Amino acid sequence: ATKAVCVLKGDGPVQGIINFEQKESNGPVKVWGSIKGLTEGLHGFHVHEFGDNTAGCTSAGPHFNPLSRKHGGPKDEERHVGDLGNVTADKDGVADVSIEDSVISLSGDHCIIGRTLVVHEKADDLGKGGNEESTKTGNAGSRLACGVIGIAQ
Amino acid sequence: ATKAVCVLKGDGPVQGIINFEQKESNGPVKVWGSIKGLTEGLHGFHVHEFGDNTAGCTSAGPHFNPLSRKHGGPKDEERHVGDLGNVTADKDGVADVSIEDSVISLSGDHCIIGRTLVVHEKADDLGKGGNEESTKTGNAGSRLACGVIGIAQ
Ligand SMILES: [Cu+]
Ligand SMILES: [Cu+]
Ligand SMILES: [Zn+2]
Ligand SMILES: [Zn+2]
Repeated sequence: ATKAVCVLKGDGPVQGIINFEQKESNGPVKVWGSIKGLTEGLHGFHVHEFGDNTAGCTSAGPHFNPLSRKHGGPKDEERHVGDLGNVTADKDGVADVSIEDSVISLSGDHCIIGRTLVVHEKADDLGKGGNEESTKTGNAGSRLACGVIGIAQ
Repeated sequence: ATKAVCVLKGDGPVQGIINFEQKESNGPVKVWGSIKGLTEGLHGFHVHEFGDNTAGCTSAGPHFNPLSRKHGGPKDEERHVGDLGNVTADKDGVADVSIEDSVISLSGDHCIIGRTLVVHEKADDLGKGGNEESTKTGNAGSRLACGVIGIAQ
């Protein structure tokens, strides 16, 4: 069924292609692809509200959050729609992303097409950091690369 | 009002920012902004089907055509939904765009969000070129710059 794709680019070396596949209407979405040029280890990874790159990744806005909840990890009921948790880069700085999520969608109210995928400087603390920033952004730091999510075939 | 935005970029100097605004879901869309780095004269300007920039503008596919019609000008009844005609660059290579269109939409089963806006090498002959290429692409030639159309605040 629906497919989407996103090319990640930023001001530094981080870049990559992420694919989205949703076989059934409001079934789970498979998210996979490769991002390079990352530091080894965990990096926050979220869908942000606006597909606006006019000021690089800053104009993407906050995490996509149509239900007005607090930040969390993807396994949590209390999360943003766009909270996809972390991706892990290996010792050569490559993240072979492989996620399945059933809260994002490629259609309807939780649709992420037209919005911005962002990969971050640091790990997402999944809302467990005990400060207000943790339940807003997970303390994942700056936006290293981003791309608008587009319809694919 | 629904709003969208597109940052156009390519392998050459052509780049620009195009805004979209649609006050009513069943009303027209206003399209405006600027593109620079163009030769003076007319340049084809269309929404292509896929918001896939993995091969630059090449992976965007053909003009967005959900109703399976021939290529035309924006004011023709026979047109692709993606056909927005020509933009005009001045002698400084700058095209100031201001279009209103009532066939494209920012919502509904056939909206253009998540698709790719493309500005071309040559003029679009609006499907009146008298050859099979004309009723496919308008003879507008290569794709100089493009971007995925994203949701804006
Ligand atoms: Cu983020
Ligand atoms: Cu085109
Ligand atoms: Zn979040
Ligand atoms: Zn066309």
